[PDB]
Amino acid sequence: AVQIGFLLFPEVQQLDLTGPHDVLASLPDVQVHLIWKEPGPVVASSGLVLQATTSFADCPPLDVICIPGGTGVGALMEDPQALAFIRQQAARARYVTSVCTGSLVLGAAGLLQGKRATTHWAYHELLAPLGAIPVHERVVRDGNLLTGTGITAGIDFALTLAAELFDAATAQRVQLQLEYAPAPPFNAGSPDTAPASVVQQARQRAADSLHKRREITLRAAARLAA
Amino acid sequence: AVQIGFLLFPEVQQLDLTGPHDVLASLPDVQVHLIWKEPGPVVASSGLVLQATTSFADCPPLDVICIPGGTGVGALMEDPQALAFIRQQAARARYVTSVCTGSLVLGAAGLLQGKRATTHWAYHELLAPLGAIPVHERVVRDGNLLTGTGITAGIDFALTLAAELFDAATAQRVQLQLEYAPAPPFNAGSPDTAPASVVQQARQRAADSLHKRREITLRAAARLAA
Repeated sequence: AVQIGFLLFPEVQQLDLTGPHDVLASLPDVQVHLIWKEPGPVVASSGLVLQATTSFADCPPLDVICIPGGTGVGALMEDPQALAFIRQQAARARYVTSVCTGSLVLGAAGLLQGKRATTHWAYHELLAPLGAIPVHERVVRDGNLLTGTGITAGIDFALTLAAELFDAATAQRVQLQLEYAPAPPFNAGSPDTAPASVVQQARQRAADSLHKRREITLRAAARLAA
Repeated sequence: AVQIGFLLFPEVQQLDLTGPHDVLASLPDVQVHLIWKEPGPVVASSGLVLQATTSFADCPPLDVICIPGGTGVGALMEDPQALAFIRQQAARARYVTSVCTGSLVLGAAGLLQGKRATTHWAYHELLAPLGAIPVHERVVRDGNLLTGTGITAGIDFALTLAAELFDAATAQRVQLQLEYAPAPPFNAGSPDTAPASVVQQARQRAADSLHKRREITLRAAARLAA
């Protein structure tokens, strides 16, 4: 059975995780884990309560690891237990993946040094201090590393993983079974397509978080420099 | 505060619910409820454990009600307590919505009689016996009823709801904050675009479920005829 693991942490953006989870859990001969320091409840940033299924110590060796984003990323970037677990699993995983600001956690773990990567548009300036080559594309692959932008990036890249782990017909069948054919009613999902007034509002609302994450990123980078 | 409620039932397809939940929970002055017979754990069809936040009896009057789909729809189509709750809330709700096979629950509750509606492609033949006018479109509106197809239909129609409950700029801001701009790597999300061999495999895998749901639908229709 292919072993797929998602990191589940307090203040996660739950859709970053629950999207790819439901897609990948539809595949045959896959076991999906929700990993935290111990099994039990973990509260997402919206208040939705999820349940971790395994601890770091009990998690099997993973074929795919996926790091979601969310408000809670800031704490995770300075959590030595979580970062050590990610490094351990990434050493042998076939795919190391992240959604949105989850790539900042990969960066804090040292796994983006010299690698092309993306992250959420409002935090993109934090990639270079973590050693990455920043790329403004929705899905960026570099070897076995996949980083994606958008709350549903993991749905799309889960179909790519399905095709590579199994075959294209299997990925197509899952897509059809889920009737997955999105059609957003607005075209404001990128700072390059949204109205300038909307971009301003979104930037202003992220400013305090960006300021705090600049400070955290510099401390994380100092640890990588040691 | 706008009151938004999702029905959370055993064997729900969790992404049908968790997608719109995360979008709508991003809006100001919204309270989101996960409703079942009592608060506590409810297991989705993948094994993911969610937590209902309120009972039928304690749920406030809702402005938006949303019925997700999943394997568990068959039991819900003959659950008189759940159907009565849906009818009660639908009487005063500004929007009555469903994702995928959730529209079959609205049908069993009598809320599709004479109404245009859609559902998952493999179960679409079950709409007419429930009194609906079947429509093969991804989102179908009839008055205050919205039915959508696809595991992520609720993400897209949540942006429409945001624009109507608030304004277009608010919906655009949420879309940008979530960097929501999907781009599936395959084009097999409809029986009209997938390869014929894939459609066959998907149809065969749904056949037992369709057979069981034909039986349930006929009993539900008999209750509506009384």
